[PDB]
Amino acid sequence: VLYTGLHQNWASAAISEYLQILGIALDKHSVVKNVSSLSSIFLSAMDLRRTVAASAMELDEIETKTHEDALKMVYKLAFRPIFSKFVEWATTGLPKSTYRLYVVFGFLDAFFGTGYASYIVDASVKALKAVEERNLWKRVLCTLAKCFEHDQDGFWQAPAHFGAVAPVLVEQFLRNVNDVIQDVVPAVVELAAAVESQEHYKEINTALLKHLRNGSPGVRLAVVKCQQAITAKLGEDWLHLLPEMLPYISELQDDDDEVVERENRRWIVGIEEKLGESLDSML
Repeated sequence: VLYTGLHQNWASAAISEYLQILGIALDKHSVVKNVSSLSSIFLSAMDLRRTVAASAMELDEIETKTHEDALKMVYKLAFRPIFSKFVEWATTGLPKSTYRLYVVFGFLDAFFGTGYASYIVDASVKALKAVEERNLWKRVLCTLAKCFEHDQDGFWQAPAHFGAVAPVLVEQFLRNVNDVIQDVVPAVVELAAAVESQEHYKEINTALLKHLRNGSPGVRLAVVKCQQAITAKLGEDWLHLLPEMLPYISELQDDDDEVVERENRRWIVGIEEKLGESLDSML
């Protein structure tokens, strides 16, 4: 009986505690027509706060709370019908006024976790694009990998979905926190595993070659990983590269430092299965 009244009172009050209260009431509700309206108002105002003002700990906390609130409402009040509207708000959040990559992307990841793939595509694209909301980017890149395992060929790594994703990913390398790139390089592997036969090979292998040069072992582990799913994924070409790869491994051998060891070992075993004769290069 009170809820509409309580909300308006809190809005007038709108101290960050009031924002918390509003979100708290929205989730704790029996409400719906008002909850929907209230949710909208909360989003608008939070956006104003970020744009003008954007305390940091509190705001991040409120934003994190908002994401959960958004998740709560979306489930209760289906995703496909809401999605159009959801996209518009997120787009508004962009640098004119962050909620975006971190919390929003995380939410999208959750919804992600084939019918949905067409609808999802633009949003996934936004996540990749927002490099800096690095965390946001990492989450999306990670999602692509998860999509690989679930969808497979359906994922359209070989198919339709891949073409947009690969160029977004490629561009990411081209233009951006350094930490994103390693995740990017492994994703290529997952993409490859799914697609099998589709032709990014020249660009990717070359990219891997340059990367093969350093950036901590973080990059190395990632590069080895990308070669490995590429090798399995195809069960197709790559022979030319084997001599570069083993020599990549050779340099690693002299280096004396670990996580890459596991990955390098995994690749060598993979090479043996595909290539066979690669022993000669090893010896």
